[PDB]
This record gives sequence, structure tokens and C-alpha cells, in this order.
Amino acid sequence: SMNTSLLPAEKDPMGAAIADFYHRQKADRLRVFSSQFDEDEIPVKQLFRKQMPLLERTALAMATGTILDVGAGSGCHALALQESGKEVSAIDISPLSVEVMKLRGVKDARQVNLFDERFAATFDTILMLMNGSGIIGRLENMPLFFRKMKQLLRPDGCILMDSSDLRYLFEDEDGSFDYYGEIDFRMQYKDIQGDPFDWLYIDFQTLSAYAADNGFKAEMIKEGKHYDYLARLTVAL
Ligand SMILES: Nc1ncnc2c1ncn2[C@@H]1O[C@H](CSCC[C@H](N)C(=O)O)[C@@H](O)[C@H]1O
Repeated sequence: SMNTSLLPAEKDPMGAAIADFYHRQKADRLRVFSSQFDEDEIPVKQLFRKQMPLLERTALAMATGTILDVGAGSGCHALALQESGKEVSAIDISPLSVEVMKLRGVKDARQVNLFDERFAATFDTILMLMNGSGIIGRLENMPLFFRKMKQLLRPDGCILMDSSDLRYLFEDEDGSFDYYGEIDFRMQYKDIQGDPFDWLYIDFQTLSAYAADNGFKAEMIKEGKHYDYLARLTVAL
């Protein structure tokens, strides 16, 4: 099912990049394609940042109690939290990313899809960082997302999520303008081809509206300098 799907290692380009760098301290380029944007790269060394950006640093410092690191990748956030003495569980659908996390010393790294009906555990803080909205994919998945959050959150728990308003990319020189933040991507590493995926960017007002429609409250915590922000989502009282 869509909700339980994991990446096969043979179609796991980001995991393969991470594993090359972990095992060999060297890597080819992780290439990113899109129907909306020209071909680019995701720098691989930066996936191992200790050096994190403002919004991510802000979120880690605020994270308390039992923490879920969603889409944890190389384990950078999970390792930072462990070093603070914090309790963290990390999840990712990438098998090679989970391999690396374990070998780097993440104590509780699991290969599981956030949306899996069988994934059941509760948390005081749920971290969705590095365009944390991405995993949601499309606005039509907002109800599913908030249903899952209700299952995973302890009383007085919160979700800390960063995203970006991409409107500026879709305007002409004079500012004249599916939701524009519904992007698709596909990645390639060496001869490893990943399947295309939906990756949601969401502006704060849109996020607040969908939160309110699903029994959540959104709070702006911090703005960055490139149309980016950190929000806190909680179950509405
Ligand atoms: N449904 C899902 N459940 C869990 N992890 C998912 C997911 N969909 C995507 N992912 C993972 O989310 C990650 C997004 S990339 C961001 C990685 C990491 N948080 C960092 O800041 O560097 C990838 O590792 C990807 O495999």
C-alpha cells in the first residue's frame, strides 16, 4: 500500500549517496530532477551536518521529552539530540539511510513509513525538518497526516515543522502569478534511479488553514531570510 511503502535499496539514490560517504568519505553527486525545475544536485557532505541552519537549530533546542525524528536521513538531527541526552526515535523509508544511522550510533533507527497503519508509538515532540512538509506530498493528504499525528502525539505534545512559501518562483517579473507548492522530484546517484515522488512545500497561511480544518492549531515560531519558516502544530484545545 501507499501508506506502508518502503524504498528498495536498488532504487534508493539518497541512501546510496549517504552510504558511499559514510563508508568511503567520498561520493559522486546526488542528482535531482523535477517536472517544474531544471536538473540540480543535493550536496552530500551537507546531509552529514553536525553547522545546521537556523530553523533546524531552533527546533532541536525546543525539542523535549520523547522525540520522533521523521525522515531522519543520515541521522544528523538524531545524533545531535542524543548528545544533548535527549530521547529520540528516528524513522526513514530508505534502507541504506537506516543502515548508516545505525552504524553512526543512532540508538533507535527504524525503516518504517510514517503513514504505516502498523507504526504505533507516542511522542512529546515530532520533528519534521528540512522542508518537513515534504513527506505529506500533496494538500489532499492533509487529513491523513493529521489523523496520524493524533495517533502519535502525547497530551501537550507538539510537531515542529519547517517549510517555505515558493510563490516567488512562480511569478513573472511584475509579480503576476494545483497548489504551487505541490512539486515533484526524482533522484539519481551513479546508476541508482529513484522513483518520482511528490514533495510538498507549504506557506504558513495555507498550513494554518489545513491545521484548523483538522483540529490542529499552527503557530509561527521563527522566520528565515529566504521565505522559510518554522511552525509549531498542536492538537486544538
Ligand atoms: N513517508 C515517509 N516516512 C519516513 N521517511 C520518509 C518518508 N518519505 C520520505 N522519507 C524520508 O525523508 C527524508 C527527506 S530528506 C531530509 C533528510 C533529513 N531530515 C535531513 O535533514 O537531512 C529522506 O531520507 C526520505 O527517505
